[PDB]
Amino acid sequence: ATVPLPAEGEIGLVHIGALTLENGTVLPDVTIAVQRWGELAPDRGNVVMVLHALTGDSHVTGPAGDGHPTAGWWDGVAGPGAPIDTDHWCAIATNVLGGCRGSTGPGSLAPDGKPWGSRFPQITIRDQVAADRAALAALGITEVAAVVGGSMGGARALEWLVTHPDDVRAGLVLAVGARATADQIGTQSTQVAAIKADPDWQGGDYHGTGRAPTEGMEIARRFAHLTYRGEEELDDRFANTPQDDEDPLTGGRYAVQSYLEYQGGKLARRFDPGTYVVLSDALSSHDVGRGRGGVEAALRSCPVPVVVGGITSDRLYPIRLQQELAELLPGCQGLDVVDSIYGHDGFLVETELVGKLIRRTLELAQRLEHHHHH
Amino acid sequence: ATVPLPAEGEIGLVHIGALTLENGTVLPDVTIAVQRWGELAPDRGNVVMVLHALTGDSHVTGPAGDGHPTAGWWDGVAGPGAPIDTDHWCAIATNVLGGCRGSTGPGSLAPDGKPWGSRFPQITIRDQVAADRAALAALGITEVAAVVGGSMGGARALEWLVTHPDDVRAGLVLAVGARATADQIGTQSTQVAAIKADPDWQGGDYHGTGRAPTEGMEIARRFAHLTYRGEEELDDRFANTPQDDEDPLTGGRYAVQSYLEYQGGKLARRFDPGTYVVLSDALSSHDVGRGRGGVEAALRSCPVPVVVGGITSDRLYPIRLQQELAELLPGCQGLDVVDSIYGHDGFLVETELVGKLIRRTLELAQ
Repeated sequence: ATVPLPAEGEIGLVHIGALTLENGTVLPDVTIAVQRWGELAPDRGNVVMVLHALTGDSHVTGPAGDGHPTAGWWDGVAGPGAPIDTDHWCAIATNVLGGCRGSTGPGSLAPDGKPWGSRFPQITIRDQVAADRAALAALGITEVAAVVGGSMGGARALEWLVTHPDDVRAGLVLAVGARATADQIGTQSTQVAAIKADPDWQGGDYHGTGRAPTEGMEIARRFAHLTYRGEEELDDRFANTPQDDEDPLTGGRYAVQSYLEYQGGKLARRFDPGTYVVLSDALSSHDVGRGRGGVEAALRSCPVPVVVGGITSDRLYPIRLQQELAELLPGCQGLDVVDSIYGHDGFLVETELVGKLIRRTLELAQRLEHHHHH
Repeated sequence: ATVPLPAEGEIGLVHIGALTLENGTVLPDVTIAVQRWGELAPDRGNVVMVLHALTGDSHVTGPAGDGHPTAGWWDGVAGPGAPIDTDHWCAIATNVLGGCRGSTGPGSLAPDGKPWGSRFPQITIRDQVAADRAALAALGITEVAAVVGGSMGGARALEWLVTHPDDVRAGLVLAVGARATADQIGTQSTQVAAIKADPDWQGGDYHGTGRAPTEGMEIARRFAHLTYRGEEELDDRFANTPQDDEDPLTGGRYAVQSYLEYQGGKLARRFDPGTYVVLSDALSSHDVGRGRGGVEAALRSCPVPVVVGGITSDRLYPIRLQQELAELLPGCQGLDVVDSIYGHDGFLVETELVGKLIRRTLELAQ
């Protein structure tokens, strides 16, 4: 029968069984990790699906501890009277398919008892939607009030809206495009190449060997982190200043260099290289128009009310992409600009501005749910 | 007598002896590779110094031939009636100090008979200007009519102008800033880290071992190439299209990915990883304000007539940097805006527009 939600804030492991993927590969025995905040309404009409980005997980909000290395990636967003007001909403977040924080990914054990590793299938954003839909269906949830996400989570949100418009009332699509761009695929494929160059990659079958391509993932993450920054803010913050008392003229580090090294290290302590590869390839696959007559036709026939957010200084998902989403989606009233110096990472750091987009999306979803009968 | 200029199109190797570098290290027995086009005037007053960028060399112009597997990196810029009209001007280009195409760099032999490798000193843009000036002096040339360069070549030109305003009549500073930015240092230092991560780096001492960190340099060059592109143009050219008949949904390549792999490979066939490291660190060192009371003081101090060019779509040296240079250099009449979709690589691709800015610069030199 249907499986119960985990206790508030705790990890629930939802076993959804075999999943047929977009490329025709069957992935057996999938598990999706779930966290939720807020009660499920008796009519199951109050679900807000919170969709994490590349290195995110199900830990949207709350402090570090009890298996979580840091505070939630959107800490503060869900709570009483918060942008996701848990007095009304049931905020659910999964660990994405391919992930390394409780869901089936390359580190997970294949039927042969060895990690998937190099055997892990190519997945798409659509596969990530399909796995989350199945996890919800196993929890007895067939309709969602809203999908919300930034970055890779915006790609997930947008595919969810386009693929299942009859089963979502509204969405927030923040800091993403309709499809991966040449520059996104370029950086993503080159980050992947930096991981695969690392001799400890062992063809993707390093899991359980005691060696891992952390060094190559640290290089990938340093390049990705630059794509996430606002150029002007980064120069205002570090300029060409040396790190502490080091002397770059005789081989010491610059402050921005030391910072990037620290970012690489932080990721290597919490995140799996193989997951980085799989999710980076799923981002390169992003294309809402595939099999749907292209991006313009796919977005123009999607009727879902949508808040489209774009960040002025974003270098990875530049604001022209969100202007295109806002023009093509008929349920978008106009682009909501996030006026920020913090680049793409504004989707995480501009808590007040992002929280206002979320609250607008959910006020809209509540009005539509009052008129939606199921 | 002076060291003779090489015959038009041939490489001359100019031995300048020891160089005291900015960090105090003395680099012994330096050789600078030189090429020139056009006659040196009887008064030695008609030299136009052409300053190459990160992966350039002395081969400014001319076809692929013996000793040059590809066309000049600024092919057509110098020649009869060309933007550097060699009927009137003597175009000279070095291989930069730290380079791998004839000049002393990491691959060159140290006094101890082994490649410099990990013993190669950290050099600055100012050290590159000092090496070029010493090579010109050995050839009997103590002043130049103009310095021209884009990118790292722009940093070399700017330091030349600010350091030696009495010894240059005009300059072109194209697609660079007054100092390295946090983003430039971030990508430069991470590109270097990709090379050093490669187990064939061998601490910098791979030269002559039969192994080289080409894989790490190919990674570094793929990321650098993206910094050189205009985002919109790159998406217009490749979008998310697959490479030929490959299927990215089952592990195939995208067209942009295949193109980047190709760019990496091309550099691996012609360029030394150790040179990449040394010159990337020289770029991170770039700061015309150092020891001069900061960038604004240093630029305001320089009275030389200067054409400052910036590319509207440049993602690596964004145009705010060239607006700063244009505002502060008193010899600059305004920012020359190169309205181009081709990003930073515009400094190489926009030959007609770059040629126009070179003609303006040589008008100021007269």
